[PDB]
Amino acid sequence: AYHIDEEVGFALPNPQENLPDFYNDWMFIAKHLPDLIESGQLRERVEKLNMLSIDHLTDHKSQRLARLVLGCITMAYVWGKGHGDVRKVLPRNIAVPYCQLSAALELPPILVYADCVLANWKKKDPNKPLTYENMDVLFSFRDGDCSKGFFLVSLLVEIAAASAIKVIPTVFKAMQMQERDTLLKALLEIASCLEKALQVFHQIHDHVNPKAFFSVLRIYLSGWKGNPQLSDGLVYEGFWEDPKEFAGGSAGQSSVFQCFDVLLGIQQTAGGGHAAQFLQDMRRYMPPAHRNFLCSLESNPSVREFVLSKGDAGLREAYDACVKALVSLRSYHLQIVTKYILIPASQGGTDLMNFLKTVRSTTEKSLLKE
Ligand code: HEM
Ligand SMILES: NS(=O)(=O)NCCNc1nonc1/C(=N/O)Nc1ccc(F)c(Br)c1
Repeated sequence: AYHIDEEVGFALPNPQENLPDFYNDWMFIAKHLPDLIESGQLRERVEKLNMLSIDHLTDHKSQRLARLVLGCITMAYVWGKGHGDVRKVLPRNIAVPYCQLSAALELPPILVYADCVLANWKKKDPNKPLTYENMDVLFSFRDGDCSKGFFLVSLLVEIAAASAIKVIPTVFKAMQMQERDTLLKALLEIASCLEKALQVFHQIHDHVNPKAFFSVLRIYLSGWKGNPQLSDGLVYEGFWEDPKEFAGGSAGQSSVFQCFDVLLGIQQTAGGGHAAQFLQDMRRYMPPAHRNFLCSLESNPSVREFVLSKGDAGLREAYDACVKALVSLRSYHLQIVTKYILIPASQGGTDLMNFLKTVRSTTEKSLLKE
């Protein structure tokens, strides 16, 4: 189908953690980024790799892991240590397989949300549940970067939203088959799961430290689109002749908030303003199956139209509980961007907050009763 798992939602079910032995020189660099970066051997070990054919990768999970491996190497190669000493050219022996692999997975050749979160995890013990304490990340950039906390908490917000996403078939079939009671329970279960996803979101304080995120990790997730340090983008040597620009990572790339915008008929990506264009641009950084899923929902009959047309105050309350849990998520998110970015910035990015406030505002405008 749309590669949406019932238990983990948009996340890659049970990611592969090991590559064929043919790729150990890739794997060795990725597993050792904190040391190799700290000493300054990282760029040297990248520039000495042979060119490895990607054709020994033979399933979606092996290719997803290879993309995560090459994507971490690329960020560590471009940004190095984080203090302005960048590289504007990606060596051929990594750029070519990376770009080839990315074309096959239909992703931009830059680290995205779906690599470093949705494929970058493992259970400690496969027979115990998906709790923080039973999980680990597969790669990190620097000692102290809080990558495990940041990646795993984002992942756990995705798994919470999965119990909501599981209900979306029920919504459209209760509409088609005119089943009012069924549609009302469905919307109320969605709001319930959206409310639990927000409480899982509070665990970002438990595991991520603002100074670590702002001054270490944020750097390795940054991109080269409208970035003054790489004003023309990145040359992917041996693959494209001219430098290319791509945006850095963001859970704007998470389909979960865009999922429920489309479902509830909230008019985010409709218009020509800068908030709509960004949200549609971020859809090019999502896995193709998830891109197609969001478009498939966009073409179905409106859930908002249905509830608005049937003079049914219980239905309207259920829809509003959904819009409200969405508004709560984005407001808490505003808070998070204040604690983890704006405050540490002071120790131009005011278009950041104007974007997020416009999206939250548009969301709360869809409420049926103020
Ligand atoms: C330290 C933690 C986080 C920070 C600092 C942060 C920051 C940001 C920033 C700066 C943007 C603007 C997009 C851009 O300029 O690239 C953004 C957008 C977004 N973020 Fe986060 N984020 C964090 C965690 C999360 C988590 C855990 C989620 C949900 C799983 C999330 C969901 C979203 C979404 C959906 C958008 C797009 C705007 C919208 O749909 O309302 N973020 N975030
Ligand atoms: N250079 S900048 O302004 O600070 N970049 C801001 C873009 N937002 C983010 N930066 O860093 N994580 C971001 C973000 N926002 O929702 N979510 C986020 C969460 C987990 C991930 F693995 C990735 Br990749 C992105």
